Amino acid sequence: GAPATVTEQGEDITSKKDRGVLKIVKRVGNGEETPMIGDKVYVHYKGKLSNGKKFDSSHDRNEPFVFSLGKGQVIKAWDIGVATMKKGEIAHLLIKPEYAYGSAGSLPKIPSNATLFFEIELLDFKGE
Ligand SMILES: COc1cc([C@@H](C(=O)N2CCCC[C@H]2C(=O)OCc2cnn(C)c2)C2CCCCC2)cc(OC)c1OC
Repeated sequence: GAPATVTEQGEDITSKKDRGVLKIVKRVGNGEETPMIGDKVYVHYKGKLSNGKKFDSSHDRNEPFVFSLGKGQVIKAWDIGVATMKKGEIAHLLIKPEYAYGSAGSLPKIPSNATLFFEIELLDFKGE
């Protein structure tokens, strides 16, 4: 399914080239502009453990998920990944534990050493 496709075909968008954050563009966005650190960003997303034991959606409250980019308000893989996206874009990310919740995890919700998968739609981004 979606996670395996990203494993075998996804682009490694880490600085370190450690395959910690892999990305496939599923729908192309508008213009050339991607968000800057500190930009207010607006998304819709679905996410899951790659196990599939826990699943999560902004769609399951009909209201976009909003955060300031590059401030570590979200896991590192999102600050990396959403920074590569254009307004209108839909992307898939597959994320190793080092760029998500690590060896500590986030119990009881996220186990130790969990791999995560997200589908993300970048709706909009606005300056600080
Ligand atoms: C551990 O707590 C939670 C985790 C999650 C889900 C998750 O991992 N994310 C949610 C969207 C942004 C990326 C990432 C994250 O940075 O989340 C921490 C967080 C949430 N709100 N803010 C501002 C930052 C998980 C959920 C299980 C399936 C895999 C993704 C969502 C949470 O609540 C909606 C959450 O509780 C706070």
